[PDB]
Amino acid sequence: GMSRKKNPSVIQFEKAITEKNYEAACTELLDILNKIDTNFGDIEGIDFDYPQQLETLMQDRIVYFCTRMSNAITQLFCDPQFSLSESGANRFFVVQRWLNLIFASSPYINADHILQTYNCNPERDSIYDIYLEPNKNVLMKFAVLYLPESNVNLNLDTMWETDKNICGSLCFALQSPRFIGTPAAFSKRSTILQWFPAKLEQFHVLDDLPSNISHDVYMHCSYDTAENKHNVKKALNQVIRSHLLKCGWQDRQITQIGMRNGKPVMVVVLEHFHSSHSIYRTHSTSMIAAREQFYLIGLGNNAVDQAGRDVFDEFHEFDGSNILKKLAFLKEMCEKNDAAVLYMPSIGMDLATIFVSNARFAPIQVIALGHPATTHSEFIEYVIVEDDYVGSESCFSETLLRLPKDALPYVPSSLAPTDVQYVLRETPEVVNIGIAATTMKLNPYFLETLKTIRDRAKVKVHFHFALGQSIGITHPYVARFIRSYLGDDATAHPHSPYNRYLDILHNCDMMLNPFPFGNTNGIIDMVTLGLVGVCKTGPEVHEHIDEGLFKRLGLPEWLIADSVEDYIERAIRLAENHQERLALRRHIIENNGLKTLFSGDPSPMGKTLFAKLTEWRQTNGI
Ligand SMILES: O=c1ccn([C@@H]2O[C@H](COP(=O)(O)OP(=O)(O)O[C@H]3O[C@H](CO)[C@@H](O)[C@H](O)[C@H]3F)[C@@H](O)[C@H]2O)c(=O)[nH]1
Repeated sequence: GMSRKKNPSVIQFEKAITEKNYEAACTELLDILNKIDTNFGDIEGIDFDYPQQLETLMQDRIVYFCTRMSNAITQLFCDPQFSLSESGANRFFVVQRWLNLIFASSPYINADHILQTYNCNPERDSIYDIYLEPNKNVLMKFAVLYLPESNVNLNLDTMWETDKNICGSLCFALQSPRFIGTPAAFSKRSTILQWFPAKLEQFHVLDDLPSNISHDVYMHCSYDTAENKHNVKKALNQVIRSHLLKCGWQDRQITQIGMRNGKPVMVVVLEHFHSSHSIYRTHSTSMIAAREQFYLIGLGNNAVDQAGRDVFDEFHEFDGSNILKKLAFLKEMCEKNDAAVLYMPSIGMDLATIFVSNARFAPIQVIALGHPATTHSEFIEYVIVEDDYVGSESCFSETLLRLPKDALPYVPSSLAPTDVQYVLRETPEVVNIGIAATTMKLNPYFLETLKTIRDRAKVKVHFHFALGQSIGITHPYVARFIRSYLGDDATAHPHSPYNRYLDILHNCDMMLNPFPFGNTNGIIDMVTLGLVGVCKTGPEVHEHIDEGLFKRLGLPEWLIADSVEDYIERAIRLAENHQERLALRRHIIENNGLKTLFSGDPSPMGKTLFAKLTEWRQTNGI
């Protein structure tokens, strides 16, 4: 084959380690992990030999890969000759989420075997305690392999006093994975969310942290269960803001209000906007309905297809990866239009958007809930959101512009099936239960809750998990996590193409929604197949969307659960009462609630926002 760049090689990596060329070794290692990061856990285009038996057995080949990569890393890190640079460590923290999987999808589970070689204290109380010689080289080796699935004891105060920078870097790393679900991982992260924000405020800059997974940090805290999970977002905002000013940022000066073709100018900063992404399917209709009230400049990237740019009076490309340049291009774009309104429909998916959220480009800066969590940023005034999707407003630092239920009509996907065949099984022997859930939405409570349902159900149940983001080397880890709760009563399906995903669900007799962070598109998917399921509701928007959307689709209120314990009774009831279940499905199939989502009056967004530029003009003047 001919190709753009040389593939990373397990063999090169192995050579390096034999030759005790540590520099090459770290390099090959870093290049492997990066490539895996780029492919979301897929290992195609990593070079390694392997027994022919594994040619057609992908899951087995993956495990084989992870085991073999584990062993090489072991041979390397237990070398006491091996000196890790700070830069070196910093780069590893960025890809620690992938290091975790090298071990966790291997039979070895974690790298605690490597940690044990660093202990220097033969007279210690518990094996779970590693005592280190007081030099920095070995501390960084230790931190780097302090993986989510570690059983080794670490105390944050102790560590934080030893080296703020490392301790912070590791806390970043442990919030970074898209699957933080196992008791060991979820508990490491729970603790960090309570302990770290205080310590994070104290940073002036991102210079000494793994800057490149910052956005993962920001997004992922919404998947804990703590009332106050979002606190780390405040602390991070401050650091980013601080880091922005040290770069020589001047907040844009609010003077005039440029008009175009009558209407004032709205700048829309986009993260992941293709007509295929759900950010379009939800928040594109409301954006066009605001061109009658405003003039829309949309700033996205190359990736955005034609149909995506056509939702703007005009669309500009962001010029590359450099954040400061991205902000320069946005400042001049807002000065040149004395722009009135900055709208970001998603904030979190791109780091540069979080930097934007901590500066002044417009007198009315608004977000929506492409990622449904507050920002804890002072430079963000309002949040667009459908009214039936709201729990407590106290969950948000901003002010909630609560729109009617129809204000945000969804454009369906043009992969959506039209000939769908329906499967209402009467008196099935095993009630097959589907769970549409990306990996971020799995945790010990949810899996404990499913274990309980299975134990208590008076009927046989099998869980099929359709696991968005469980790709490549992620999956064996995840599948095991599920087996650890449900043994032979669950199947864990990898990330699949859409039609295949639907085939998995179409095979179920009902579905269950994860909590705390619930589903949206998964419920469209649910009714699309003519199914009913259960969900939880809660104060946070990502808890409550489910409640709302159920109601909007004309499913009854008993399928909605305030407590974990409610969830169980309802789940069981719906698995037990076959005749009830089918009656509810027959309801939904005939009363096609779905088509009502593509219905609605999309104007309210632009109106409510003009109404605020009105109120803003009159309190300040122009
Ligand atoms: O094996 C699989 C599993 C799922 N899918 C499909 O992936 C889609 C992603 O939405 P899904 O409900 O899975 O995740 P969700 O949290 O809603 O993601 C959106 O909301 C997220 C909130 O931040 C946002 O990050 C994200 O971009 C949004 F999509 C959904 O249509 C599934 O039908 C698939 O094709 N194959």
